[PDB]
Formats: sequence, C-alpha cells, structure tokens
Amino acid sequence: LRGLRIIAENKIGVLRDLTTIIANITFAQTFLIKHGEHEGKALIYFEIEGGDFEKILERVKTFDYIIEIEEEESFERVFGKRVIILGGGALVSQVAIGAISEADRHNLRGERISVDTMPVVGEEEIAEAVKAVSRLHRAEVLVLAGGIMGGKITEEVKKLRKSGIRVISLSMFGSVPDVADVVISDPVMAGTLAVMHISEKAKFDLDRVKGR
Amino acid sequence: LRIIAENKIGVLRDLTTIIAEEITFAQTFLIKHGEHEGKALIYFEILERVKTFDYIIEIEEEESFERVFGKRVIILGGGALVSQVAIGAISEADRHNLRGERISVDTMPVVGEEEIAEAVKAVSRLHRAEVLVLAGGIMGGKITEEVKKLRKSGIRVISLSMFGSVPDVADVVISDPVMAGTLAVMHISEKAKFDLDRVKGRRIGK
Ligand SMILES: O[C@@H]1[C@H](O)[C@H](O)CO[C@H]1O
Ligand SMILES: O[C@@H]1[C@H](O)[C@H](O)CO[C@H]1O
Ligand SMILES: [Zn+2]
Ligand SMILES: [Zn+2]
Repeated sequence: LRGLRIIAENKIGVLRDLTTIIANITFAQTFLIKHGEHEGKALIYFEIEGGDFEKILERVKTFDYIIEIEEEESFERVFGKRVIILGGGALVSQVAIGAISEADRHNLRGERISVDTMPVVGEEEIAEAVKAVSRLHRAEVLVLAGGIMGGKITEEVKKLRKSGIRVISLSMFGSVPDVADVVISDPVMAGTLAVMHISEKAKFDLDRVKGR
Repeated sequence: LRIIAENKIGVLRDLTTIIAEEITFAQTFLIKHGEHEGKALIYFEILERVKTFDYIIEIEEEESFERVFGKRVIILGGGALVSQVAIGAISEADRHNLRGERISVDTMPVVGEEEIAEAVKAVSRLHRAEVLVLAGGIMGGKITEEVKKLRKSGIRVISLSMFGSVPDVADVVISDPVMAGTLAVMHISEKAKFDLDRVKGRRIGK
C-alpha cells in the first residue's frame, strides 16, 4: 500500500485515464480544490498496494493536465482510526476530553487514533448524521452525547450494527441507550473507553465486558 | 450516488469510463467490517448503464459529507491544549450548526516535530478542511515549513501563543485556546462576518 497525491485540471475522463494506467487501489478520493493557488483544480489521491507504482508515476507525468504528483503516507498512517462524537455541545466536548487524552497516549505508541466531532441536535438531524457515520472512512466507534435521544436515532443506531460501527451512549433519556453497545454515565470515561476499544494496544473490548 | 460492489481489479476503470461517456467529488474504500466486509464502498458526487452489472451489491444516493458534516476545523498538537481548543470550537459550531451551517471539529493529539509536520501537510488533502489550529507548547522546524506550504493552499492557520517559529508563520496567534477554537469556527462560518484575512498578523492575548 502506498499513498499518491495528485492535482490536475478538472476535466472529464481525467480520472478514467488515471484509473486505467492502474491496470491494486485499496482507497481512492477526488475533489475540486476550493481555495488557494489551485482553486478549481482536482485533488486526486490513490492508495495502491502492489504493482509498479514507479511506472504509473512515470506514466501519468506524461499527461498535460497533471499539475502536481507525489507519494504520501496513508491516511491510516497519519490520521488512523476514528472516534466520532455527535450530540450537544457541552457533552460532546466532555467526551472529547477523555477521547483526546486517551488517544494522546496511544498515538505516542505507533498506532494512530483521532477524535472527530460535530455538535448536532434534533431527532432527524442526529439520525441522519448517525447514518452517515457508516460511510466515513476509518470510523470505528461513535459516541452519542446528549440528554435525550430516541425515535429515528434509535433506528439508525440499530442499523449501524450491520456495518460494524460500535456505539457508546451516555446515560441519557430516550431509547438510544438501550440499542447502544454500552451506556456510560461519565462523559470523560466514555471518551477514554471508545479509544481503548479501538486501540490494539489496550486489552479493553466492548464485547468482553457484557453481563456485568 | 452510493454503490457497494465486488472489489475487483480496476472496477473504477469501468465506472469512470461509463461516466466519461454519459464527477466533482468521488471516494472509495474497502469495507473492513460489518455485513459488506471485503466489499468496496464507492461514492460519487447512468444508473441504468451501470446497474447492468452483477457485482453491484447496492446503489443508494446519499446526502454528501458537505451536507451532513460540512466544513471542518482541524486541531493538532498536545492532548491538553488540543482539548482546550476543541471546547471552544465545539461550542461555537454548536450555535452555528443550529442554522444551515454544518461545521465539525476534527482533532488528533500528536507530538514530535516530524510527526506533527507530516500531519499538518496532510491537512491539504483533507476534504472540506478550511482551518487548522496548532495547539502545543513549542513548535518549529519542519512544522513551520509545512505550515507555510499549507497556507499556500488556502487553509488558514491559527496558532496558540507558544514557543518556536510556528507562531511567526501562522495567520493569527491567539493566547487563549478556548478563544482560538471559537474564532476558528467563526472564520469558517458563513453566518459570522469575522474573517482571519481581516486580521492577518495580529496577536490576541498575553
Ligand atoms: O468527516 C468528519 C467526520 O464526519 C466527523 O465525525 C465530523 O467531521 C467531519 O469532517
Ligand atoms: O479525517 C479525519 C481528520 O483528518 C481529523 O483531523 C483527524 O482524523 C481523521 O480521520
Ligand atoms: Zn482494545
Ligand atoms: Zn466568517
């Protein structure tokens, strides 16, 4: 697996020419640069394992719509696995304190773990965001921080189980706690546990503490 | 446009050709757990032309990360200070998200000149990132270099009042970490008039 950063002209087929020369892409992303020196150009990133990266390097350079090219470190190696926190501001921050603290110690030890958050409220809005976590790259655990959650949110929480995303809920009102993997009263501890569960370095696992 | 297909070699080579015939944003990765483990998750920002494929386990049009997660504030550095900035950023984003705006606060505790320098650099390839806040006690060397390059790509950088050369190359230096987080969010927010370009250089706090 190797990272490959690329900037090019926002043209049609540009991607197709690129996805052809690569004839193993484990990860791939592309978007239009919105600001800076290359606003309006396309940022193309591929993470390929196996093959002749060197050749494809040489082979793409030959394209007149190529601005920049360069290898990089996989997002897994720089930003790693992710803890997602959603809910009300204060509680989300409390959880973040614990998660960032725990991730700080773990990151020091080679593996990488980051804490991404977004304060959001409203049943449907929260439900929609919970659903979206399943489409997020490297997301592994979601912590729901709020005073009360249920309805659609509970449904999307049930559904997250089929994508393998773990869910930790605070001791809130509503039905969400029941469908979350575990309920934790203290928000800071909830944050530290989400990281501990993800971390290959910690022995803690959500599935090893059932039936307490 | 969402899709779940069999991770075959060069499957995007077919899809982008099918599309090149009839993409602002595009993302794809392998599901490494859950029901579709091993499969490949594909999302673009022809349903007929494509559905004519058997290796198409699914295909459901989604909102987009700019819709649900919006623009991002990235915070990097020492655990304690990153958290302090996050408290401010999360607080401000909470009020702003309450209306159309969608701003999320992404963070990662990291230390070491090169490790931090490398993370700063990677912010340029982060989708929807618009502001970076560096939180630490001392930062310089390669970090300062990557911060220079990072700003060339339109990303604004806020620095705490730390030691080292980093504060010298940042857009603004904020002494209070909580305030730094709120300002980072206010700058990104379309509902706030505050703009870091209107105060480039300036330092706020003891
Ligand atoms: O992509 C990230 C994740 O969705 C996080 O949970 C919130 O911020 C977004 O930018
Ligand atoms: O994508 C997110 C952002 O880069 C965040 O700043 C750190 O964690 C990563 O997973
Ligand atoms: Zn563990
Ligand atoms: Zn603004």
